[PDB]
Parts: sequence; structure tokens; C-alpha cells
Amino acid sequence: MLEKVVIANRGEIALRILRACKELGIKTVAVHSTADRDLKHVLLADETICIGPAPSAKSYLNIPAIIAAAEVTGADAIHPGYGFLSENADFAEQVERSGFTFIGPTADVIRLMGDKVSAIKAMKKAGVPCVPGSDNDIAKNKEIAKRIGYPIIIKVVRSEDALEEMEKYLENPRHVEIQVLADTHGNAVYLAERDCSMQRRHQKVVEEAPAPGITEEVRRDIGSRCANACVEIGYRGAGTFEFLYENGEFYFIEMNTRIQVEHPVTEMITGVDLVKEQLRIAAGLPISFKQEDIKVKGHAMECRINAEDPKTFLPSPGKVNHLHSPGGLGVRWDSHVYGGYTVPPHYDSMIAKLITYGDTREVAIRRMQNALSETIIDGIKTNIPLHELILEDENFQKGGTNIHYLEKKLG
Amino acid sequence: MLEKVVIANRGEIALRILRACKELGIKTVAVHSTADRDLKHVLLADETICIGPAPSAKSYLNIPAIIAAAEVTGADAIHPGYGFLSENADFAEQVERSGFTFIGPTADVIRLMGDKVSAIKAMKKAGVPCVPGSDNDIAKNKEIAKRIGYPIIIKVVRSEDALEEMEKYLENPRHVEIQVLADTHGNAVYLAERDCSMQRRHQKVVEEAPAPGITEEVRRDIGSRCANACVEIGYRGAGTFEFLYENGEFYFIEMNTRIQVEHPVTEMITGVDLVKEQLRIAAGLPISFKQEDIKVKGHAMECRINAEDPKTFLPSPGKVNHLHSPGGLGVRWDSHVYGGYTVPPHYDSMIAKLITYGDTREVAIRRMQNALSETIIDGIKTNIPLHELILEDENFQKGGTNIHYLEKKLG
Repeated sequence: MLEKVVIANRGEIALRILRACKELGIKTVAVHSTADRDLKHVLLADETICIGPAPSAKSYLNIPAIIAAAEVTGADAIHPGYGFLSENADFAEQVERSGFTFIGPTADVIRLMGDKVSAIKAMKKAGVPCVPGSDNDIAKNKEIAKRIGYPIIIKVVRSEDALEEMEKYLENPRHVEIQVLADTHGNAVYLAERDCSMQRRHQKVVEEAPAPGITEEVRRDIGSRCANACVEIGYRGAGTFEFLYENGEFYFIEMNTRIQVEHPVTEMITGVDLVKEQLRIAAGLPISFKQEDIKVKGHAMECRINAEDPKTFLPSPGKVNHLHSPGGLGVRWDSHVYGGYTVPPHYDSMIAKLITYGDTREVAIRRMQNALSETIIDGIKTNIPLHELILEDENFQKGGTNIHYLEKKLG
Repeated sequence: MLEKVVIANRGEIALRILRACKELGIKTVAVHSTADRDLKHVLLADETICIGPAPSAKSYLNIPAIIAAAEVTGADAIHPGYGFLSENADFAEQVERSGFTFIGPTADVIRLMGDKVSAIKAMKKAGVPCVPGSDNDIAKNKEIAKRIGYPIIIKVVRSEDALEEMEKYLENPRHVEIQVLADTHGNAVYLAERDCSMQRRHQKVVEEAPAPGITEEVRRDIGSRCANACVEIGYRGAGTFEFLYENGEFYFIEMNTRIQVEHPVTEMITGVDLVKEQLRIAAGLPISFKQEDIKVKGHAMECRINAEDPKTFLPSPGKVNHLHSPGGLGVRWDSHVYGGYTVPPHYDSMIAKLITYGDTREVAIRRMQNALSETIIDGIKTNIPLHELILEDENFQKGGTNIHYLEKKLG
């Protein structure tokens, strides 16, 4: 089975992956750019290989160099984390053709769900609810616009005298997404859902689980459709079905065929280790539990702590002169940052994920607020003040705010 | 109810208490010595009051100064943490006589269980199993020694020709202790048990929960005896019944009428917040759950990280130039220490409690091992190397090692 894994990523997720590997007794190979020699996980890894200069294009997206790292170290498998090459089918193809195990889905499946149109077709076939849509003549597309109902969106049109160069545009939906696992033994489970509606420019800021308002009955319906879809398309590994959720109905928008940034909130409420399940599934093992073993308990929240100006959102690279990370009951800290570490300019601005858990949503929120106040990151700016503004927002406290709320609120 | 609490303690437990207070919206008053002005919880507290110079005798054991802090701030209650004045009945008496709520048991009960002899009498009456014992004439005490069976121990005698100036001496018992809560509504629950057998000079080093080998059936018997004992003696608050456990039988040795250092392992396996329950019980509320709501899930471990030489055990006070604390799934960090903090000489050597949780004992242990390797405390010596030696000990990994094992092993 898996004895040595190349961690084809960086920052917090690479550390997350390294931790799962070490727990399972799996040797680690940290591939890194010249700028990431000081990454925590690189310093912790069993073997390190520099795969290029600082720019992503030349390092973490360098398909030949990463595969060569797998070859010279005699690794068995490659974990792509999220972002970078994790949903690149050519990379997954290349990895399997070179005789290594890609920790994720098969290339064919990545490519199927890598194209918005062919994804939606596969989902509709599978019985997963989709945005009503078109499924270049004037009267025709005026007819389909009319059937679907304005406003629509060519890929936003609000009237038919402006139909120009579809599917239903939902004005005020939430972002509710379903976590799944599928294995090579024909099993597929759903691990409740996450609400990630607090976004700026479609980039998530705060996530939570479960999603407020979602009953178990609704959870089992939309969840089982997602599990069956996994089986129909021959899915393998961890994945997320993302939906727009409005007036009680779900509408598919994307499957992330990979682990997601916000996976920890789901871990907290179900007791599942999603990265370990990834590794076990990749090695050929079945999912370590059955659907009936999964019971949502309590509530969890995640704040993405970024090195950026909290109003301006301009990155804030630099040396962290002092880090103090929070702790105590119900507080989890996923971060590669350490006192004296320099946050580089070349990649994303995420420096930590602060995750809280409580027996209720109210407790998870208060716990997040107290954890944030204890947190100190000196030397650079962070978005902690933004998190604090969100958490004390009366509408957020009520719950169920839609995907446009944050931008609206910041005005 | 409780609106303002004086935290009559320091270091990690004072921070633990402050966190629980803040979650409940309770104002905090940090009483501190002149040496503890820089304690994390002091820096976080709503109000601070210096109660004396560095020596404990003059500050944290200064009964009049602590009560005066409660008075001038208009506090409602005083939480004594563990150690210091937490099991001092005169202090509890004084606190209640001055009109403040003591967060713990009544004075009369503290004093009852504050005397080994009267404690054992109350336990025997209650139906809690005790060490067979005497319950100054020669032939008499030779007779009782004979009844009890050598070896015995005057408070160690192995033969009767050496009977000189009792109870059964257990050669190789484990330390297994039962967590309880009792409230002012007549309820008392038990929260499974902890094994704290890894000790040096009777000072605990590693704790775990549940205790290996203990069946649920055995748990319910010894647990329910402990709960009933609570009711019989009119117990209030959190408390622990400590037992020596050998060849399948429990023998009472002490009740700690207070919160315990190692409470977090129990929190991890039951989902209970023990410090919050303390505060709620003190305010007059019932325990927030029933016995039937408590189900042991998974396994947890705690390592007491001390500023001391790992072989020599001599304290190692000094400036922490760099702290890096571990995290990730199943890792909890309870500590007041921060980068740049100076560990003083005047108090205990504990600087952090590293707590791990997993679905099994094996996972909790591996998780602890990985967390310890990530942990960096530069500028002073710690006992981390000792923890690492314990965790990789084949006997510890099997589980069930007795209270003498650690000292034996270190030879």
C-alpha cells in the first residue's frame, strides 16, 4: 500500500497532509519552491526536494518536476492538496501513467466535473438538482429565457429586450455544500453539509457546519443524491458538491473533486478525519465507517486568517515577529505559521485557519470571538478585525445570511 | 446570578477559567502577584488587582487580600482553581461568610474530605469501596495487621516482628479516578474515569481517559457509587474520587474537592465543559445534562509540559525566546505561555498541557507523539523528551501500567 507520499502542495494544507501521513506511518516527501524552504511542513518532512523557483508556474504547477520528485524518492503516491494541480486532469493522467497513485479521483472523472456544462449534464442524469437552464437564434433563446424566468445569466439579463451575447439567476441564495467520500469498494457516504455564504468576490471568509435551517430530513435527501451521483460517475476519494440554496431548494453549481479548505468544520461535527480517509481510500481501503455511523453533533465554525489589510484586502507579506495562537476547549488551529516566519508574496494570503466547535452554534460563535481576541500576529496586517465584525453581526448571529451579504454589509 | 468572578489562581488554570467566564459573558477579575503581571490571563482580564509580592504565602494564599479584591470590585463569586486555597476550608468559610459565592463545595464538605480518616469513614458509609484497614496496644494491632494482611502501612511493614510506630499496602495498583458533578438540585453524575498511573514521586506526568481495561459495566458500578456518595455528603460542584485499582477492585484514597489539572481528557471523551458546569452549578443551575446523555467516545491523553530538566527534574525558569505550539485535528493546547514570556521561579513548573484525542487509544498516542515533535519551546529546558520516552514505551502502548512503573523504568 502507501508507504511514501509526495505532498504536492504548500502552506497549511501541506502541513495538514503531513500530519495525516505521520499518523498512518507514511513517509513524506515535501516538494517546495526556493521560497518555501522554511515552511513548517518542509522542516518536518522526512525528505525534501526543491522543484523550482518562487513563481507557482515554475514550481507547484511544474508537472514534470513534481513527478520526477516522486521518481527519485521512490514514492508510491502524490497528494495534490487543494488549488494548484489538484483538479488538473492532465496532471492526474500523467501521475497514473507514471505508475504512482494519485490521491484523488481518476483523470476521466476530474475532466468530467472540470467542465461546467458536462458536469451539470452528469448531475442531472444522476438525479442531483440543478439550476434550471438551457440544458444562437433570437426567438429560440427568447423562448428559453422566458421558460426559465428572468433574471437569467449568459455564461446577467433582467429583461428580454436586452437579451444579448443561459440559466436562472438566483438573487439571494446561500452557499451550502455537501461533503462526500467514495471508495474503490463501491461505497459512497455524505458527511452533512457546510454553509460558506460569507464571501467576498466569491472567495470564502467564514465557513460553518452544519448549515443553519437544514433539517436532518433535508440533509438525507440531498446527501443521498450526492452519494448516488458519486457511484454513478465512478467517484473516488473526497469531494464536495457545492449548491446555491434558496427558498428551500438546492441547485448544483460545482463539484470540487479534491479536499476543500474548509474540511475541518465537517471533521469537528462528524468525528471523521477526511485527509486520513483520502489516504486510506487511495491505498485501496474502504471508507472506515458506514452512513449510519455518521451523526451530526454540535456545531463548528472556521475563520480564514489571511495576511491582508482588513478593509483594503491588499496582501501583507512580511516577517511575523510574534505569533500567539489561541487554544483551550473547542479551539482548533490549523496553520503553518510560526514566530519568526516570513509570509512570502508569491502565493495566497492564508496564514491560518481558526476552527471552533461547541454543543451549539451560539457557543461555537462565542468561542471563535474569544479565540480571535487572544490571537496575536505581530509584524503584518491580518483580516482578524473583519472576522470580528462578522461574528458580532446580528444577522450572522441569527444565521442563514446569503452569498451577497458580506459585500452588502461592507457598504 | 454570577456576573463577576474573581479568579483566585494563576497560570494555565486561571486562563482556563477566564475562557469559561468569557464564554458565559461573566466579567473577570484577575488577582495576581507582582511577579505575574505578565500572565496571559491577567492581560486578558476585565479587571486586575495585585494581591501581594511574588511568594505564594504572600499572594495566592493571602486570604484577606483575595477577599478584599472581591469586595472592592463588587464580584459575586471566587473560583479557586486547583492547588493554593481550593481545598482550604477556612478560605471557603470566609468567602461565604463575606457574602460571595465560593465556586466549589461548602466548607463543611471540604473539611470532611480534607481529613483522610473522616473521608474514608464517609466513603465507607456511602458504599464506596475503601482500602481494608484499621477503620497502640501490641497484640491488638498485631491482630489487625494479620486480619488486613501484609504488607501494611502505618500513617510500610512487611512482617509482624517489625510492627512499629494502618491499612493494606497495594504493591502494584493503577491510579484510576472518577470525575463527578453534583448540583444544588439534588443531581449527581459521573463522567467516566481517568488513568493517571504515570507518576514520579506521586506527581502525575501523563493522564488518559478512559482507563484501559475498564468495561462500561465496571464504570457504571463504581461511578454510581461515587454519584450516590456525592448526594449523601451534600456535594456541590466538580470533584474527583481517586482510587488505587488492582486485580479488578477499586480502593478509595482521596477526593479532590475541586477541579483537577487533568480534567481536559474527560472533556474530550464526554463532550462536557467541566469548568463551565462549575460556574453554572455555582450560580444555582442544574447540571446541563443527565447521566444517560453521557457516552464515552474515543480516547484522550494529556502530557504535562513542565519547565524542568527532563532527566534531572530541576526547574528551568527563564525567558521563552520562541514558542511554537502544535495543532491540527485532535490536538488541544491549554497554556498561558507565549513567545517572549518569562517563566518565573516562584510557583510550579507547569507551562502547558498538551491534550490529544482520537477514535482509539492508539491514535491518541500517535497524535500526541506527532504533536510533541512539532512543539518548540526555546530558551528553557522542558520534560518533552520524557514524554516522548513514555509514549514509545511498549508497556505503556499495551496500557495498564501501574503507579510505580515510571520510576522503575527510569532505572
